[PDB]
Amino acid sequence: TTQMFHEDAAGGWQLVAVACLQKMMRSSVFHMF
Repeated sequence: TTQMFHEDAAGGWQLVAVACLQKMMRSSVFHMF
């Protein structure tokens, strides 16, 4: 689901792609702790 078709403001069919704690809680250091 990297990209999806969606109507834009004008024209269409653009196919666009698709917080410290959020960045840290995937860290391996947190898992070790």
